[PDB]
Amino acid sequence: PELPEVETIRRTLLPLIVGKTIEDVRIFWPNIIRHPRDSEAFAARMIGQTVRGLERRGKFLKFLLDRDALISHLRMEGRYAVASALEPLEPHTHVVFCFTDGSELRYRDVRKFGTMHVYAKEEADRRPPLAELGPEPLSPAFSPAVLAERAVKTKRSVKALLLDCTVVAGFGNIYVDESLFRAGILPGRPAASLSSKEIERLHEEMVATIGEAVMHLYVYGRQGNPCKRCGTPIEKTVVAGRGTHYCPRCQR
DNA sequence: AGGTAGATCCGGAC
DNA sequence: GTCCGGATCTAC
Ligand SMILES: [Zn+2]
Repeated sequence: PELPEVETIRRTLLPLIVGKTIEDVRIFWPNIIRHPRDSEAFAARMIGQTVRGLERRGKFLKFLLDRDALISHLRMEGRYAVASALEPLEPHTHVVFCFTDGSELRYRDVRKFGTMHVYAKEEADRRPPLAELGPEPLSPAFSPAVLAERAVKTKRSVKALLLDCTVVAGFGNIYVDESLFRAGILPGRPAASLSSKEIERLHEEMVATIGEAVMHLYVYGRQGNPCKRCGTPIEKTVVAGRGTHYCPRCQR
């Protein structure tokens, strides 16, 4: 799920788990657990804690319990569901939190690619994976000045910069390509080559693109098809190690 | 020093 | 057999 989808999950999951107390934690693929390194320690420490809140930082969900925060990343295909302990689990379920009320919060992922870290609440923000995470793209902390400061300092392309989680939190491949299209900027441009005007426009489009989604595609996945704005066929290349889509007329 | 590329994890689709 | 997302860890 992309950032807007993580926000929807955050909003919808909260009322379904708040105030429930963990009675067991069952782990079917231990590699999902990244901290504590022992998945037995992970399961043991959560028992007896009640869910108090649910926050989002980039694409991370932060489950707030009594003493601990559980930091979860779903990557592309991870999903959470709340359901009865009496009913069979869905395929690819890797972690289940059992509540004292007979309900369960289940984590499933065909790709088996997500991560979970648990730390004392007060430590979560200064440890992996949240440590060093850049500002929320919809917050005033993400400003053109901040984007411009990072851009001038680097030899990397503008796409590489935007994909950097220390620059801006959880701006995925799809939103990078769409925002660069809307800003009229080629994804392979050196970030240091952007004018003040271009940086301002890019920040504007980034906020608008994410903002609209949190609250429909021009280029992503549309290679070989006409640009919706000018009719030029959309092209795909590799930039920053990623599938990268652009209109060669609209973007420069 | 520290910026930045490369390796790493996974499995459905090609 | 190779490819590919995100984000972190390793090493140039
Ligand atoms: Zn175009």
